[PDB]
Amino acid sequence: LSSSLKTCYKYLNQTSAAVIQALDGEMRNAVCIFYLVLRALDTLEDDMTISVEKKVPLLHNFHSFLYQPDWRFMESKEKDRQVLEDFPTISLEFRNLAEKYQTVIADICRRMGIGMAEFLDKHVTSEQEWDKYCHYVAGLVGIGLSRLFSASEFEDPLVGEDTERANSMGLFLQKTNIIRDYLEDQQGGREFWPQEVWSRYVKKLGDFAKPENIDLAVQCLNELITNALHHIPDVITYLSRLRNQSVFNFCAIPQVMAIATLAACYNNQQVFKGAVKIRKGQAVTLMMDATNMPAVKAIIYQYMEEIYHRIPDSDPSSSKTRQIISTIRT
Ligand SMILES: O=C(O)CO[C@@H](C(=O)O)[C@@H](OCCCCCc1ccc2ccccc2c1)C(=O)NCCCCCc1ccc2ccccc2c1
Ligand SMILES: [Mg+2]
Ligand SMILES: [Mg+2]
Repeated sequence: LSSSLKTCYKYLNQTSAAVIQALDGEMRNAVCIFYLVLRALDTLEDDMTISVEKKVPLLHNFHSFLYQPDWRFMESKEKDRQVLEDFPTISLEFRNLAEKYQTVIADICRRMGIGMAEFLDKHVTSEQEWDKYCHYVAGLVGIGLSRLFSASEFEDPLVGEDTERANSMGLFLQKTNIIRDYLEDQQGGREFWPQEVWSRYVKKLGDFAKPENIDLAVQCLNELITNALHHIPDVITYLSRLRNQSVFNFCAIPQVMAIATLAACYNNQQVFKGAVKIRKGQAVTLMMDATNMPAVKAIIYQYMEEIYHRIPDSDPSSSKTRQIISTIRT
């Protein structure tokens, strides 16, 4: 590997990785660079020290910067700011990619940037808006990855073309994350839980942090969880199609981790008191297990059974939670 490509894998290892590195053939570098490029865009987007005036063109034009050898950004106050400051090193390697991979990455960057710039302006209102936001920031990652798999010809064209299944992969992950991250987000001035949902419980999203609202908080939590569970049938469909082993593991691992994190957050008061995280050894076993459909399906079913037997009769979402788990299982 060249010096510039080695520096890219160094950033990958620091910002996320062996899963990406286990990818077969040309997929490995294409996904490494796709990661770093979208983490750079997100690093701009997350930076609350960048005025909306500055941020907008940065988001809209990011896809062009990939083609500008000397472009970097020196004003970030985020942790990962290295990928922006050394961006020329990443964009060099982007431009060293086969064109079929470059064009995938450029197109997704372009579309995510439009979508990100759209939401600087607003919080998520409806469940429809939550889906749109998640598509912009996560569904489009699924889409891009899927097209690399197909463009590299390690997977059937259908993987690259079925945008909804790929969308659903990114939505599951991103909703799981938003759900679990309630408090650290709240404490950082960020609101990502859809107002349409939380507003049926409390006057303000921040109210879920007060002890007196814990019952309502957990109810809302469970409703959102139940909402996230609707993506699982697509996740299963998506995973059932994958024929390359390294791609399978790449895709299955984050899904099984999200599944276990959701089950962990289900009906869990601790979501509103801190970060709920699966144990390291638990995570390691799931990663090692998630290597074929039968195994991934058993994992999904086991955690879904666990949620199912934990559903409170009085939870206002309890019949929906039961319906979706029933659908998944069958
Ligand atoms: O700043 C943070 O630490 C968290 O950011 C969240 C936010 O700002 O909303 C949010 O950022 C949104 C935009 C940046 C996306 C960067 C990314 C992530 C994973 C990748 C994996 C492979 C290739 C490229 C990748 C690019 C975020 O990072 N959420 C964590 C989970 C995102 C799911 C991405 C994803 C989607 C579908 C997938 C399908 C199959 C395999 C992996 C998949 C991975
Ligand atoms: Mg982020
Ligand atoms: Mg972001």
